[PDB]
Amino acid sequence: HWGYGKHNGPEHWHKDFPIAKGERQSPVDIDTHTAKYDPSLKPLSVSYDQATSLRILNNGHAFNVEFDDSQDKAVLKGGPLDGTYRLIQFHFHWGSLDGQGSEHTVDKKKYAAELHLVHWNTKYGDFGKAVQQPDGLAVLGIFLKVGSAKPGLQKVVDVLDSIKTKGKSADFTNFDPRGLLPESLDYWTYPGSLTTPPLLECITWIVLKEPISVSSEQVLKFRKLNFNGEGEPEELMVDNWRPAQPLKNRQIKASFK
Ligand SMILES: [Zn+2]
Repeated sequence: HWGYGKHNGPEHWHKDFPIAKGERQSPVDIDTHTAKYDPSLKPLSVSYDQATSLRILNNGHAFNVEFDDSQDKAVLKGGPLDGTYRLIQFHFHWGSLDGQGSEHTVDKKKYAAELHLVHWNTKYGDFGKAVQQPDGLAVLGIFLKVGSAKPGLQKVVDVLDSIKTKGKSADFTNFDPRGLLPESLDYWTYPGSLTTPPLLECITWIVLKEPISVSSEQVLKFRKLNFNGEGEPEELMVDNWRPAQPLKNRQIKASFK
């Protein structure tokens, strides 16, 4: 099945998921000089005060911090979005070394990792229906660089030992995702896709310009996770990122001048 290895990685995905070569695939390189300020964008609204985290799961390709999305508790609105999008989970993509890991790139620069807060459009009722629609998901993407520790990330890092292998989960209640946001909400936006199979072209991407800083020790702990299940030969969970895909007939818009 698909993964990030030599024999099942991103360059193979198109065989099972032909949309991999589609017209609005993600991630992309963000060329900062070509992105155009769009005065029509409305202010972005990240409302996470009532967020209810539940569980953290190693799914074999990342770890997901899952939220109660059975009501409007943690929602993304505004910006390029019409309507209300409910937070369902966040996860990261990261590298084997600090010089790679992000999916989006900025003027071809790769960051050490990239955080994805995944939200679905409530007008479609459930996540499974939303992913079948061109405006079904909104993902807030945030770059991670290595430097000072991110205090609001530490509760995540410290539970990783308990979900080392594929299929393991742990209770993860009362986690506040506001502690993972940078100061500025300046962003780039474009229409794209899931970056993992099934690669559905259902996402409005909102990628923040300002990275957050995490420490070397924090990202080292990401890299101790395993793609494999318990008892199986160890395959460190690293380089679980898809590279930049052709922009094709798309324009990246900036929220800032
Ligand atoms: Zn992702």
